[PDB]
Amino acid sequence: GLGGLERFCSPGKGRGLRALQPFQVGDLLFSCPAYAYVLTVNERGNHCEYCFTRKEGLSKCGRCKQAFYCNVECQKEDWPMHKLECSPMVVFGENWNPSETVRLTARILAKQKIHPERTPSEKLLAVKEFESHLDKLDNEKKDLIQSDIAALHHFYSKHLEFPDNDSLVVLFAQVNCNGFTIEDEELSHLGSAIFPDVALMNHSCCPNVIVTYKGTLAEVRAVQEIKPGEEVFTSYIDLLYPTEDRNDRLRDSYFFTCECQECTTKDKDKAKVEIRKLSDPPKAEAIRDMVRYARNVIEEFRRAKHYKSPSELLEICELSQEKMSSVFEDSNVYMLHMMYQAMGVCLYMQDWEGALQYGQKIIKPYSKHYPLYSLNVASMWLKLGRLYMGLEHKAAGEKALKKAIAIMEVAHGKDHPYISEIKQEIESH
Ligand SMILES: O=C1COc2c(CCNCCN(C(=O)CCNCCc3ccc(Cl)c(Cl)c3)C3CCCCC3)ccc(O)c2N1
Ligand SMILES: C[S@@+](CC[C@H](N)C(=O)[O-])C[C@H]1O[C@@H](n2cnc3c(N)ncnc32)[C@H](O)[C@@H]1O
Ligand SMILES: [Zn+2]
Ligand SMILES: [Zn+2]
Ligand SMILES: [Zn+2]
Repeated sequence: GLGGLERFCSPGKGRGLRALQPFQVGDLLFSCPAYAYVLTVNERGNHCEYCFTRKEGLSKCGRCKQAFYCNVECQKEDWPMHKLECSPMVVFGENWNPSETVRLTARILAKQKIHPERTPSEKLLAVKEFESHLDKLDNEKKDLIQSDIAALHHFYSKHLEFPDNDSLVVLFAQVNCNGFTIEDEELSHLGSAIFPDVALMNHSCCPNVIVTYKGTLAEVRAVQEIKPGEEVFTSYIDLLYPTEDRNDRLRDSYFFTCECQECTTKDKDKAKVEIRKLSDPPKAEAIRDMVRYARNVIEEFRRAKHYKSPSELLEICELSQEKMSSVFEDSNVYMLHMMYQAMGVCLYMQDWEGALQYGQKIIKPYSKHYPLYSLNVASMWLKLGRLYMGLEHKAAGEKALKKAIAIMEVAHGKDHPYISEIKQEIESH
């Protein structure tokens, strides 16, 4: 197993991870090497396919020209996994489009063939033991899994010996239940991976640990003091949202309702859905209508980013914020969601001033809605610092970068390469 920790039966939460020794804020509980991992398509050329090192001058694979490495060693070591895609990418050309879930699942199947025995990534929980929620699958989810199975056969039949369709549905469901996104210091999506021992941890909206990445290695650090006998919890979702929103997401993606202190007390719900202090106060039904409108625009915008222009996307943000502002305060989470989306569009358009304008409005309400040590808060401070630095506002940039560092020292560790980069940004000016 893992020193100072153990697998146990968590009442009403299946299997979980329990502490056997105290952990202080910032302590590393454990590390978990990726069992299977894939670099996201849009990050190719920026990070090494094998070790995820972000570097300039990465060497391109000579055959496909769509895989980049540190050197010949990273190239060689990645070959058992890269071979699943190398020739297929050149053969299918423009038609090569398997989803990231399918890409990861192909790598799980390849790893099971090469290494059927328990790996150092499975000291407490094995990939084969993963919870699937197969019995809870509705028609919509089974149809999505069937599309994924067809893409798997379509793009990965060369090297893989497929189990029956029934075993594949269990696998795709286990991957959705237990799969991780690997994010960078700005929470930008890098890829997807399987960390079996990390997937043993249950969810809480007031977590006592944070998962970070050092290349393809997952690291688990305490963000609250943990005592012997206490269960180790991480957050599976974005904690900005009120209780109902959080539980709608947990029920849909993880088939459970959270009963943590935040979900039971609903303490932060009032400030999260802050209402304007108007002479004629807004009616209860007028609030409920705006909350319904707010959830609908969030989904409308989510769809729109796939086909609308940057100006159309900014229009949706501006127009929706205007309608919401008649009922909602600026610190309200639905206002903040649109502002964050608008900042993202500005960043893409390289409208640094516009991005800074939004980020400045988001930061204080983020600090109040998120937990004490939050990667969402650290990431926003970091973006702000980088925008300030890029726009020659060095004193403001240094202050924001140091706010990011203070959180990251706890979550990523004092010695994390990301902190060394940020300190170099402060020093280089
Ligand atoms: O064990 C875990 C896993 O989740 C955690 C997370 C969430 C990170 N993973 C997010 C990426 N991801 C998903 O969210 C999959 C959810 N699928 C959406 C709805 C759905 C659910 C079930 C099925 Cl059946 C299907 Cl059809 C569709 C997947 C996208 C595809 C690649 C794999 C990840 C954070 C901290 C954690 O500690 C955990 N712990
Ligand atoms: C990644 S697994 C965590 C390990 C899991 N308990 C097991 O036995 O394999 C995610 C699943 O654990 C359960 N789970 C996680 N957190 C929970 C919580 N706070 N309350 C109830 N169930 C939870 C749900 O069934 C969820 O889909
Ligand atoms: Zn490398
Ligand atoms: Zn190649
Ligand atoms: Zn909760």
